[PDB]
Amino acid sequence: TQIRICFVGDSFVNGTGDPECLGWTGRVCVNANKKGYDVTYYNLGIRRDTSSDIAKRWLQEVSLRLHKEYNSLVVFSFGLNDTTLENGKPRVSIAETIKNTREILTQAKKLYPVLMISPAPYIEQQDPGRRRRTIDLSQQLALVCQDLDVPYLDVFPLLEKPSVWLHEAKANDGVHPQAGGYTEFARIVENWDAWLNWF
Amino acid sequence: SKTQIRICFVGDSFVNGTGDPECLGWTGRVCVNANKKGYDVTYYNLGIRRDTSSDIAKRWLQEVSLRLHKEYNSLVVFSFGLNDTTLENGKPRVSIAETIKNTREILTQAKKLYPVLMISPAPYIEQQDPGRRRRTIDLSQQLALVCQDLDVPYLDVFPLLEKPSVWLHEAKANDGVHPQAGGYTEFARIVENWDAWLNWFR
Repeated sequence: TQIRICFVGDSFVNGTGDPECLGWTGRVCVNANKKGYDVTYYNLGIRRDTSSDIAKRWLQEVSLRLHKEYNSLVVFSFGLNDTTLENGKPRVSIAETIKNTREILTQAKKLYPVLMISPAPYIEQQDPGRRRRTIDLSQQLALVCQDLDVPYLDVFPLLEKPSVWLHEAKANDGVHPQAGGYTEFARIVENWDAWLNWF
Repeated sequence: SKTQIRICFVGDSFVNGTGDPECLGWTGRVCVNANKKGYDVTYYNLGIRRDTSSDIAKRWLQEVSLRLHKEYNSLVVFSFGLNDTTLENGKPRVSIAETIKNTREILTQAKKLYPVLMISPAPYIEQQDPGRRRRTIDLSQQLALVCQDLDVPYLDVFPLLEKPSVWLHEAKANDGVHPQAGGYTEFARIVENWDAWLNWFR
């Protein structure tokens, strides 16, 4: 089969940090290809994207890739950057994050089969509050996803130490892991029933 | 320490890397090569299957503007035109005059904002359209002229990807159009060795 997949999200969807230039998204597509699927891989991750940034752009971008392509899938992963602190406040408030996510997922599912994947871990010396804010936000994402019958993958627990994810990020730029980290992410997705449902 | 760069590749299936089971295309491969040569690349693939120069003209500015910035090392690379020349109901999807107009508009706007490179169409042999190769070469020559008029570097991969390159062999053995890892690796090698790619900032 010939599925077209759009991956929409932030740096972690882009695979920022991976010298192999695949991210997790490229790797799960390579693996679907080995299983005899014939995947068209559309990565639409953008560095620094919040839910607000995604809400503004996703439809006009995704629609051009999936126009009259009746075998298609859209995978969203965002939220990390919403909670980044600027001038002591989140880039996007939690109310806005929820609003944004509902709006994005509600419209998306009317057009395409949709999946959502949680924020992945990020440790930041100056912001010891980030982990807690991220987990609280993730639970809000899961509630939205539950209301909308959108499968939600929580990758956070399985990418925390002892995973290489946070170690590779710390050695790199503090934020983005490399090939080993993205490989671990891809394997979580490859084991997700909602993903396996397609492949 | 590594030189950071963000690169948007804008075009059609051949930019997407359609057919490459490794999910890199030539674009991912040249980025991997840059990473080995001292860069730290943010790789933005913005290829779309079936895209013509008109599709590109309409979307490129808003998509690239979200991914590149004057504040950091940025590069946009365009490669398109094959789909313009596809015959639908007996005529090109996009007329040669329109391809030229679109290309001038795209490149003129782009070069004002970011470092830019253009790469020619790549070979496609289509049994029901014997005319395709000549139309493609004629189109490529017009793209080259626009690029020369605008001081935009143009890479002509076309003659280098015809036989004995594996490009067309892999394409025929697959879906008639899209090559696989071998062919995209050949394409990457040409780009990697291009002076303008090496000197993208010039």
